[PDB]
Amino acid sequence: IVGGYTCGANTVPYQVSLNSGYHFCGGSLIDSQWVVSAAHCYKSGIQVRLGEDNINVVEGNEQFISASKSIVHPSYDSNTLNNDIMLIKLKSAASLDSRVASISLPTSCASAGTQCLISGWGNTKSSGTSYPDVLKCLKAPILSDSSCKSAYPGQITSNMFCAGYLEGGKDSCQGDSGGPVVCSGKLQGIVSWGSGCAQKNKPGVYTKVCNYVSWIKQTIASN
Repeated sequence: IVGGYTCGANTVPYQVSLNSGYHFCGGSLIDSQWVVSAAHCYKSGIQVRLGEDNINVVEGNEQFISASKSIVHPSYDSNTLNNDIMLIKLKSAASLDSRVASISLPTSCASAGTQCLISGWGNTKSSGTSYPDVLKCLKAPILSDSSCKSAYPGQITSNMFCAGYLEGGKDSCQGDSGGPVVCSGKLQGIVSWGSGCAQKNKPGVYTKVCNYVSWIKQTIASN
């Protein structure tokens, strides 16, 4: 997250960290035993870290749970990043409280203009590199359909949307991938891709979660 603020410890209670020995992706908790992330964050051997702020210190509210199975979206295309979404089941149910809670799936897609919260432990610099230990937050609007397509000609599909600032300076970045875009108390997006970070005219692109509700709910009822 570039141009963001320190969220505050456990104030994004649905944010999770995917650790394979180090944090590499973000995710969102959607129930006691299921996490949603970005398919391009898939790897064998994941541990899900819940209740994290500082990801290099044990502060007393963490739950570390191993993944029992991962399910990449059937139609994920890793060359164009369409359907960049995956599901992770946890080996045991998380214990939910005020500091570890799930976020709600949308019933309706969110419109352009809507202000959302984006969070993660990715790089905080637009040029060069500096990774924060504590979670960072950014409020950003969903951009029009049109604007998103003219910023990335030929690359935006019906399952992506852009959010951020076309003036630059505020954006998601490397290490934020798979993390939540929450708008009016629900999960509208997943940090998926962009062109550098916080460049003029190139806003971050997110997986449109509203298009996948049906698939998630069918998948978690049978697995």
